[PDB]
Amino acid sequence: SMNPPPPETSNPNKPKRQTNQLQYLLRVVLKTLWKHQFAWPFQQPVDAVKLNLPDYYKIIKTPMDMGTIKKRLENNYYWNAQECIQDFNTMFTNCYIYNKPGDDIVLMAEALEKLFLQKINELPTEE
Ligand SMILES: CCOc1cc(C(=O)N2CCC(N3CCN(C)CC3)CC2)ccc1Nc1ncc2c(n1)N(C1CCCC1)c1ccccc1C(=O)N2C
Ligand SMILES: CCOc1cc(C(=O)N2CCC(N3CCN(C)CC3)CC2)ccc1Nc1ncc2c(n1)N(C1CCCC1)c1ccccc1C(=O)N2C
Ligand SMILES: CCOc1cc(C(=O)N2CCC(N3CCN(C)CC3)CC2)ccc1Nc1ncc2c(n1)N(C1CCCC1)c1ccccc1C(=O)N2C
Repeated sequence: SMNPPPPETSNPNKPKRQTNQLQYLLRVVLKTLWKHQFAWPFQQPVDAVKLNLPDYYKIIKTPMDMGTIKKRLENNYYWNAQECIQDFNTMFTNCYIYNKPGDDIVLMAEALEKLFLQKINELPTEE
């Protein structure tokens, strides 16, 4: 049918702060996941029209992708790291909800999720 608009990435009304955990999410976590061999399906919103997936946004009501996460980090959209971590987790969960277990895209998401969790384990202390 029609794609929804992409998620909001800037909000001038939200308060802003720069923290070492948010800097780490952008400069280490997002950077490492972006370069992974399986990252390319997750680098932009699902274009359900072009990909012939008419029921995608009937099922997935909280879409998320790493292009949006990158922009949110750049625009200081997040006040804390947990908000950004939730967005990565939403991205993976959407893939698991929509696709059959064991599909190619699920294996790709599972590999990215494993790497993501390894990097979140090394999240620096707030300081
Ligand atoms: C920016 C580029 O975008 C994409 C491009 C191409 C592409 O090169 N061609 C080539 C082969 C084509 N033929 C048609 C006949 N056919 C039986 C075989 C394939 C299709 C179009 C494919 C998928 C893309 N983009 C995507 N974005 C999120 C997802 C996503 N694909 N996959 C795929 C990525 C690789 C494995 C699955 C999903 C596919 C279906 C449902 C959900 C999801 C999903 O969850 N995600 C996250
Ligand atoms: C947009 C759709 O995308 C793909 C679809 C399918 C597919 O049949 N499903 C998967 C989705 C299934 N749903 C899941 C949700 N549920 C509710 C309903 C059921 C239905 C059927 C397979 C591969 C895809 N996407 C792809 N994108 C680039 C590549 C690519 N496949 N191929 C294959 C395309 C055909 C030959 C090989 C590659 C495979 C391995 C390595 C590289 C490449 C490669 O080079 N390219 C360019
Ligand atoms: C070197 C092996 O290679 C692959 C193997 C297999 C595989 O299990 N077979 C196939 C061979 C079978 N023999 C052959 C004859 N013999 C006598 C008996 C056994 C056994 C079973 C699947 C995909 C492969 N190769 C791949 N190359 C890039 C990509 C890629 N798969 N994935 C998948 C890998 C895991 C996650 C998804 C992609 C899939 C769809 C779209 C894009 C991409 C993508 O982005 N990349 C980077």
